[PDB]
Amino acid sequence: EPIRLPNPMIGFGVPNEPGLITHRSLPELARGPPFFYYENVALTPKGVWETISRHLFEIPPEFVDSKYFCVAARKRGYIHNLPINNRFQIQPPPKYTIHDAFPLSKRWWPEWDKRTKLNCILTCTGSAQLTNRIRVALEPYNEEPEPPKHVQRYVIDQCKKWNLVWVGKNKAAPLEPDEMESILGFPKNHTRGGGMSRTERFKSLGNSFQVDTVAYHLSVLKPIFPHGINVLSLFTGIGGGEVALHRLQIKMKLVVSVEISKVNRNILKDFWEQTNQTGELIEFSDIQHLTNDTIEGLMEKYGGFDLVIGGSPCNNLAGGNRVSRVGLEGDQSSLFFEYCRILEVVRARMRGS
DNA sequence: TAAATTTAGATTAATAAT
DNA sequence: ATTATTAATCTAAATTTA
Ligand SMILES: Nc1ncnc2c1ncn2[C@@H]1O[C@H](CSCC[C@H](N)C(=O)O)[C@@H](O)[C@H]1O
Repeated sequence: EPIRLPNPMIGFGVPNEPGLITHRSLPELARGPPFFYYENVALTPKGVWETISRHLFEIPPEFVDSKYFCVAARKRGYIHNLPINNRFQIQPPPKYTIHDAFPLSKRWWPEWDKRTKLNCILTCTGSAQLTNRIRVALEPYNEEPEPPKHVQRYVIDQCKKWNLVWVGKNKAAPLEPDEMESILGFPKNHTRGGGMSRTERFKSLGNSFQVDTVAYHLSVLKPIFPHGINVLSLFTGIGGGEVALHRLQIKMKLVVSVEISKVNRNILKDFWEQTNQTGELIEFSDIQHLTNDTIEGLMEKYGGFDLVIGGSPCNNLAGGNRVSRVGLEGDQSSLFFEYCRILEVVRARMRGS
């Protein structure tokens, strides 16, 4: 039977909403150690999440929209073997509505733009010609109290399609890097250093975790590991899970990071340094060159991996991909199985057989 | 030569309408 | 209920700036 997305997309329960569930039946092959956490986009081509679940011990995915955790939607799926009781959110939560997240937008927001939430944060922002086209479309009716509904359709559909916010007289501009940084739960300028360019900043932010959601999911580890954890971070990026564990005050004794982008690794090393992390950070580039024996040796040296967290590329799954949305076997999304390979190695030592 | 700026629809799920 | 519509969507790549 096909996997059907839950409506509402509250997963096993979100804060301030009904429907919390504290118990879950997990397959025996799914039991830890290690605890593992896999994330990807929910809106994939057909049959993708079924294959991911089949390769991850048949764990039914938890489908969560981060719009219950911040101002911007993020319909993601997470497969894990974590306990689902005693979850708690990191404090303080991000601003929930557009009115609170963008305090100056009052001055420019139109009454007919009835948006309360922003759409998903992607790696492609609206173009300046888009802002100028909306400005030119609405200027003729400046002296009129409200433009007729036929242009309202166009402008509202463009604002939703490109996730624009009102900043000037008739200016609907996309989000700025620090804006999506705060919305995605990262501290200010978390991705500003390391010689990363603005374009690379956008691409890395669009591809990242919403820290509050992942932290709500990972909070159950705090009572389990009083003296810190060993982390295997696959497809680390700008370090979503690391920031989440940092906000959860869960000591990260060791982090083996695997991330091919050098500016991403520099951002992770920066975050490690500016937060004065006591533990050790090890960085790897290509997961395809990470050998099974390297994983086994690292485990023997440090004592296994308490948690294996990652999100393989959603490249060939995202609906925004025009040319190469070929599914799980795409050149980049297929790296998912790489994840599964390293996970098995870890399991081979912690539970064995 | 790195950045930034354009230049490009399709696939499903959700919702409304038979 | 079967199905029309409405809607959301962690992008790729070819130019052009600077
Ligand atoms: N072959 C490979 N080996 C290691 N990492 C890879 C890879 N191919 C792609 N990646 C990386 O995998 C990442 C997935 S995006 C996940 C990062 C996000 N900040 C998060 O916290 O989850 C991308 O940053 C991409 O650069």
